[PDB]
Amino acid sequence: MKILFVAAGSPATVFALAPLATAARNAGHDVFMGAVEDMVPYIASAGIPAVATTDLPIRHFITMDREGNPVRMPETPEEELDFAGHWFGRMAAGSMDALREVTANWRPDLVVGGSMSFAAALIAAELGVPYVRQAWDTGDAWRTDPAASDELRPELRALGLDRLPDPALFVDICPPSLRPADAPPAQMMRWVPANGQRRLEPWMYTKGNRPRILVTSGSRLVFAKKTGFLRGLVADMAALDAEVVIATLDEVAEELGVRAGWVPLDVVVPTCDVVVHHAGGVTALTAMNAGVPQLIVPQGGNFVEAGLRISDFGAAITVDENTPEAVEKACGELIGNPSYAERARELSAEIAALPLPAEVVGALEGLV
Amino acid sequence: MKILFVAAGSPATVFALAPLATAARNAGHDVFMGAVEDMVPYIASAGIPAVATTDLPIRHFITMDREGNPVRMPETPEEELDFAGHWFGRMAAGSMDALREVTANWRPDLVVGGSMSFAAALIAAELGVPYVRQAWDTGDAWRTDPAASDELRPELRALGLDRLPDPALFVDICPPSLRPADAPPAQMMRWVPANGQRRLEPWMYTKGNRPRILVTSGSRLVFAKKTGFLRGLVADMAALDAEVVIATLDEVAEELRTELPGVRAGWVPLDVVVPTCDVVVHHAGGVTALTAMNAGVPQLIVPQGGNFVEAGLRISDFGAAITVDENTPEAVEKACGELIGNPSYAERARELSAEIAALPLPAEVVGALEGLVE
Ligand SMILES: Cc1cn([C@H]2C[C@H](O)[C@@H](COP(=O)(O)OP(=O)(O)O[C@@H]3C[C@@H](O)[C@H](O)[C@@H](C)C3)O2)c(=O)[nH]c1=O
Ligand SMILES: Cc1cn([C@H]2C[C@H](O)[C@@H](COP(=O)(O)OP(=O)(O)O[C@@H]3C[C@@H](O)[C@H](O)[C@@H](C)C3)O2)c(=O)[nH]c1=O
Ligand SMILES: [Mg+2]
Repeated sequence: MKILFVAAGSPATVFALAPLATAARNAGHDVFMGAVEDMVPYIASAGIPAVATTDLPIRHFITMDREGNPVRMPETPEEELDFAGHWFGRMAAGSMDALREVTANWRPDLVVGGSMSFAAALIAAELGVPYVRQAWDTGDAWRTDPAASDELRPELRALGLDRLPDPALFVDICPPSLRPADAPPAQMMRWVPANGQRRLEPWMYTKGNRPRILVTSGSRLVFAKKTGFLRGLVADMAALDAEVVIATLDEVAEELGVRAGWVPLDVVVPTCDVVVHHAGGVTALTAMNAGVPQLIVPQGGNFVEAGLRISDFGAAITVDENTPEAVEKACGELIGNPSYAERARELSAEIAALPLPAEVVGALEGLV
Repeated sequence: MKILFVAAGSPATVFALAPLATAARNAGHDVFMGAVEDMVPYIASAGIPAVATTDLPIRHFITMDREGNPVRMPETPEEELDFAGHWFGRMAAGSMDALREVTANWRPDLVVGGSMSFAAALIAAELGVPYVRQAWDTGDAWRTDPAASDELRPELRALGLDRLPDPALFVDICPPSLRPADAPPAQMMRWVPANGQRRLEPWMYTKGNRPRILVTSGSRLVFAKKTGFLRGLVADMAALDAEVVIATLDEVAEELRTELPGVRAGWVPLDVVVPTCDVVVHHAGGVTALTAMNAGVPQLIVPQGGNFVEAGLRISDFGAAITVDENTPEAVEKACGELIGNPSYAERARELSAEIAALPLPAEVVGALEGLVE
């Protein structure tokens, strides 16, 4: 069958859908994946036919409303959920014309979207084909839905809807120990990494004679360009008897004797003792899946609550970026206390026991 | 488990192994794929961790022997098999130092190689781990083995071997109707395309008001750079009531835009555009042949040497293709009209598509790889 995958505006959103898209292609299905123009090379470098959904970057949708007026940034975690629903809602609204042009010429039998790829819900409703919602992290996939429904009220009213339509199938990757009590029934799936690759050098897959700490701020150029966070973290680990690796975009690495640049996370994370990040859901999954403890230093966003569930489980520590010596103390505790790695290995075993993307293809086929 | 895939020196060799490598990664295995330095971006753009096996291109291995002496190019199809075994053998020999450095630090539990990725056979024997040979086209995977064994005699002697070791498992993609009578038993697999991708434009996935002819000379820059073949084919199709698309490397398309204006030339993901075509015209490329076969599209084979010529003749004898004895305007023009006009060719191509579709999925074949280390 013809399956249209809808990613968003960040490389992590392409990576989160690449296992199921490649599994469907491997089963003989005709698969296309859509994302913002800037993300098209990431889809192509995942080996999937790529279509552009809008020529605008995430920064356009984040900083301004539909009328082009400046949007104030969130000040609290409660504000973050509403703010995300709105900018993801705006990106979805800005993606409809290109998705209509593509699906008029190549009509999919099924549409698969990520957590906040709301244009997948809308185009599937317009086409009258089943809509599959795939969680792209261990956070609640529906966590920005009320604000997103409010943003997309004109598009939803045109379809005769009052809120975002419920998917025909919900595909979840959250391991049982991290799933909330109010989580809806789902087709579970084993998350597997599918991040951007590059020529491997021996240091990437071989551990050194010292503990290794990986530091990253994600794959979003608009947030990664704020090098202050990465320089701050590197400065806070100076006293530790540890090798520090900065995993960041190559163009950001240019501005930064510390190793900085794109290092395929799935390859390097099993050689690390700690993974330090900005509260990025897919980096969080890479660490968990490899059974590696992680330090979460939240830089806003909407994964903060889900990252606190990993911390409460004991496979991570959530600290404040602006509490002196907190990053240093937490790194020492994650390397030195074996309980963090034991809980991370427990989460790795839970992920490994979930249905394979190859088996989940059968659930997509059952819908049509 | 840790699985090392070994591609060769051409993008098509990376594409031929990418479905099984991604299926193994999708099953939770740790997968690395090796190829010549020039092919490393193709592995990475297939979403697979990439290691370089040698810094030398296929041109180095094709034109010079180990002592640096010039190698004369073959003339006959019998000569082609021996020429290929010797140059693939040289590429394999030149790949051993880097594969030893990689596998000393990342020890695989299993090694999977393409049809003529002979370094996969040697590195697996050295490590003492099972070796999986995966056919990368419908041609006989073992067709260059005697000359390859001769070339790799120093490396094989060091392992106490007289010839290339037999794989622990042979994975074949050749549909039953095209398999020779002397083909060894195999784990069959459904071939799926996994070629280099691009931003899609509507013309790539939408057919026009006229029949569409795709023309290509493959993904090897050393052979694609010979633009004469592509220019020649387009000129031979001028009288036909059909649109012509040239699928070639972008750096080769740069030369064609100043030489042949008004014709579309450049990298088109073949899996996307081939179902919109009436005919696929190629240089006798096995993976293009499979793309056409799988989409149920008739194909025109205009052999430019190589070792797929015999396997392409089997498709031609089955009736899902035509091979031309000479590259003349009259033969290319006639065979084209016959592939568009006579419905039997597409009927046969759809039969081969149904045979491929009935073979075990790459996801199921992962289980056969696991059974070898069990
Ligand atoms: C910089 C860098 C990144 N990556 C990959 C790893 C991971 O798959 C992705 C980074 O994503 P991450 O979860 O760190 O955050 P972000 O890129 O900001 O992605 C956003 C925010 C997440 O919280 C959310 O779960 C994503 C779906 C979108 O990119 C690499 O493999 N190597 C690198 O060097
Ligand atoms: C130029 C071009 C190529 N491709 C892909 C399609 C196909 O997967 C591959 C071309 O391989 P092909 O079978 O045409 O031949 P070649 O590139 O010369 O590959 C050699 C010779 C084959 O006979 C043998 O089967 C290959 C493994 C190696 O590259 C595209 O998707 N788009 C393009 O524009
Ligand atoms: Mg000899």
